[PDB]
Amino acid sequence: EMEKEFEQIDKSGSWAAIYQDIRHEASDFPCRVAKLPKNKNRNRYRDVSPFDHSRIKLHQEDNDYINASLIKMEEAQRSYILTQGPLPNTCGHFWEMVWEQKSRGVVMLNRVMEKGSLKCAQYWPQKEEKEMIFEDTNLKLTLISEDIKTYYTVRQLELENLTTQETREILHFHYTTWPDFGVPESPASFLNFLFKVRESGSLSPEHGPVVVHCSAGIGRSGTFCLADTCLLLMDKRKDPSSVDIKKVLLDMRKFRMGLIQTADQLRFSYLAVIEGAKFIMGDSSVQDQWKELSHED
Ligand SMILES: O=C(O)C(=O)Nc1sc2c(c1C(=O)O)CCNC2
Repeated sequence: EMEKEFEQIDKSGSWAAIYQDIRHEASDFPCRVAKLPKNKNRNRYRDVSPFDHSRIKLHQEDNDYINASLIKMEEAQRSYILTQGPLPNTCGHFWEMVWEQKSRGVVMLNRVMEKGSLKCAQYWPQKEEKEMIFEDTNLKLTLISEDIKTYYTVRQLELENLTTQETREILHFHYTTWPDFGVPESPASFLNFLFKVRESGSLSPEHGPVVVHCSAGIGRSGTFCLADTCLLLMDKRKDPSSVDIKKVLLDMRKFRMGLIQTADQLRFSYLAVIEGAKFIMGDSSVQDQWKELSHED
């Protein structure tokens, strides 16, 4: 059981060793496209790059590079795209990828400003009447509506391909109280937000992969995706003891580096999956309890 393991870990105080053990074993694949000179201004952090094998390519002939990867979880049957916070020159490339990849949802786990720095571009419109036009990739993006809770906001955005005039509805789920290099305030408020995303349909396999990002696309995003996948794996089998969280994380780290950036975020994932297991295993009433606990209103 993950729960007995949690207890050993905690008792022996060795979250840091455990986490280091994962970092040591994580895969190392080339990121030669990321490191081409021409892409330097497409990467927010010099030490966070997409592997070549899993990177998302833009369907453009000029330069197909974006800092983004496809995390394809075979067994679980779920994929995600993990990407950094768009830069002021790659917001057009971001929405290009959303369009071409056919995603329905975008999960934003950071604020634009954190720890006194600009962690991400303001890449979506904040009022209905001031849409965004991304001229390099020839897309218009409009705020259609927004559901502001205390700790997250859900926006419906309309993405127009200005060439064909085709239009798509994207949902944006903005978690605003999860600190960089930090954890959510409680398992309940994170699980409540995760289940908002699920219930919206955006993780349905009839859509392209959901796009998940934080500032670097690895720490907060890794934590979110690990919890989601572990819960889905246990759902498929109705067998919580078959799920091995660290092994799930190593498999995700085959497709992007650095997933989960600190030992406490690893700790947090166990908490989130252990609590989430209650819902998976047939008490849906816990979902209402999460909602109340997270004071969403
Ligand atoms: O946004 C996150 O959750 C995350 O992984 N952020 C990261 S991972 C990372 C950095 C940051 C950052 O935001 O400064 C700075 C460069 N080193 C690795």
